[PDB]
Amino acid sequence: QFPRQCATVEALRSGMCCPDLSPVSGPGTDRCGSSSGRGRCEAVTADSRPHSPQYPHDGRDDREVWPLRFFNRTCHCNGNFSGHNCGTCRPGWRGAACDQRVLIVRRNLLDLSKEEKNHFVRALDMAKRTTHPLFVIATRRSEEILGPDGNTPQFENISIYNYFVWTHYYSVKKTFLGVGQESFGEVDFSHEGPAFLTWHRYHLLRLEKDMQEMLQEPSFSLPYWNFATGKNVCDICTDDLMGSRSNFDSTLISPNSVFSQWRVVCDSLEDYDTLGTLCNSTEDGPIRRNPAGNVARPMVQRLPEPQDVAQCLEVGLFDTPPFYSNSTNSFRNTVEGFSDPTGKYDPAVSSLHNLAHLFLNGTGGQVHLSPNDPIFVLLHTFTDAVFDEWLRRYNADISTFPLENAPIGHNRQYNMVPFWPPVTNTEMFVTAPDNLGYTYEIQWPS
Ligand SMILES: *[C@@H]1O[C@H](CO[C@@H]2O[C@@H](C)[C@@H](O)[C@@H](O)[C@@H]2O)[C@@H](O[C@@H]2O[C@H](CO)[C@@H](O)[C@H](O)[C@H]2NC(C)=O)[C@H](O)[C@H]1NC(C)=O
Ligand SMILES: *[C@@H]1O[C@H](CO)[C@@H](O)[C@H](O)[C@H]1NC(C)=O
Ligand SMILES: *[C@@H]1O[C@H](CO)[C@@H](O)[C@H](O)[C@H]1NC(C)=O
Ligand SMILES: *[C@@H]1O[C@H](CO)[C@@H](O)[C@H](O)[C@H]1NC(C)=O
Ligand SMILES: *[C@@H]1O[C@H](CO)[C@@H](O)[C@H](O)[C@H]1NC(C)=O
Ligand SMILES: N[C@@H](Cn1ccc(=O)c(O)c1)C(=O)O
Ligand SMILES: [Zn+2]
Ligand SMILES: [Zn+2]
Ligand SMILES: [Zn+2]
Repeated sequence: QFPRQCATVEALRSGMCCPDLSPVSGPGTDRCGSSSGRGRCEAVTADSRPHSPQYPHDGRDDREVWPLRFFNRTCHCNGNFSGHNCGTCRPGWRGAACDQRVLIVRRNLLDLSKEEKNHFVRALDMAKRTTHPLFVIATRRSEEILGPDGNTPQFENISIYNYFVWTHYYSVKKTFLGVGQESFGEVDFSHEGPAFLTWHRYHLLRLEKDMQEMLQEPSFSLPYWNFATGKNVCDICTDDLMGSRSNFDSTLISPNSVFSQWRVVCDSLEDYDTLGTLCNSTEDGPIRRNPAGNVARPMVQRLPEPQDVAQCLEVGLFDTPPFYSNSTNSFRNTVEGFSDPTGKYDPAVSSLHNLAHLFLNGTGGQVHLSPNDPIFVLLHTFTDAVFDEWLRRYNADISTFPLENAPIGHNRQYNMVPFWPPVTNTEMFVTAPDNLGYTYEIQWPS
């Protein structure tokens, strides 16, 4: 979403989000750090290819051709510099000149020392309560973004972790068609299409980086949850990790865990989809969670089996037509969970990543809310670990990731909504250890 210095009347009217870095001659003198060698303001590269006919409302939705409905000028950073104003480094690099390589290791949450488990839980809690130093979130769509008097940008500060929740919400929300009109819901810029794995990869990378700067710990890494154990239970739902079941309410988190104190954002869909507003930073109810608790649906009362992971890593084409939730023999769709681990599509199956979500029977099972439950982080670093092993094994074969006719948001060169600066799926479609400064300490079934 947008840097606070671009969430201004001047910046939105200009269409330029190219903030200063260290201006020593007055405002606008070091845009993108162009005084040093760090970058320059330039025109936005956005995808103009066609999308699937599934979305019929071209011209109605601020997320189309991201980010041109807000800005047509951005920073492009030189070399291994990065960031909204080219003041930081690309993933895997540090130092004033972005020339010292780092490689952080993402580990199984269960393998961490007692002090590392407690350090991770507290870091997450700190992110829930700490204002994001860079990004603010829109509470209204572009037509109303400048406020009633036209001079009051409709943005709020938001914590580090709630920003992580908000961008996921924004990527899946419905297209508002107007008061009286029913919002359009056959659209999802981060699921049910090829961009699912690259989108969620950046999502994790952005939270990880934000927590490193919040902690001043360059090497801090996000753990993962191996949910492919075939278990009846959630083995990370203990009070030293993520929280156990409350004994006073089967659907709440134990009061002995800090997560029972969390209050969710973005749980007012009926307001957003009838008044055309957006999720803001005001929190509401508690996390609801009830592992295996969906008696109405026995298929989602057990977690994937270890053999589900091995099977899906044998699917060698990243994605297949129609590049949607009903694709067959698509690794993307298999690991996402709409096909079975062998690639066979079945409207009645949920497996792997989808199954782990549904197994929570709660806040984590609803796509517009699920990052509110911090299991989401661990569930998706695991999905990313699977994705990374695929990248290794099939040599990052981006060839079946379609350039056009995907569901909207999912063309290969689409800028992943709503990340800032603009970042394509392509930039994420690389093996992490050589290209993104992280790797997984994990071994696969065989
Ligand atoms: C690049 O953007 C400028 C600024 O326009 C804004 O960009 C988007 C947020 C979009 O929502 C526009 O409505 C915003 O106005 C464009 O310059 C303006 O263009 C509009 C009509 O397009 C015109 O009425 C204004 O007079 C222009 N204002 C200024 C300060 O020039 C510019 O045309 C865009 N260039 C592109 C898209 O190639
Ligand atoms: C954002 O937070 C700043 C402090 O970082 C505070 O001064 C202000 O209330 C907020 N500004 C906007 C535009 O939301
Ligand atoms: C934030 O969202 C809630 C729920 O829709 C809403 O009632 C409230 O008015 C919103 N706040 C702002 C400032 O729009
Ligand atoms: C949880 O499962 C029950 C049935 O056992 C179902 O009625 C309810 O909708 C589910 N809730 C969520 C959030 O999945
Ligand atoms: C997948 O779903 C779309 C939209 O419902 C449909 O047009 C397409 O034919 C489906 N493909 C299948 C079921 O193979
Ligand atoms: N919608 C999916 C389940 N699901 C729920 C929450 C999510 O975040 C997600 O990514 C997927 C399904 O129908 O199986
Ligand atoms: Zn350039
Ligand atoms: Zn998701
Ligand atoms: Zn998910």
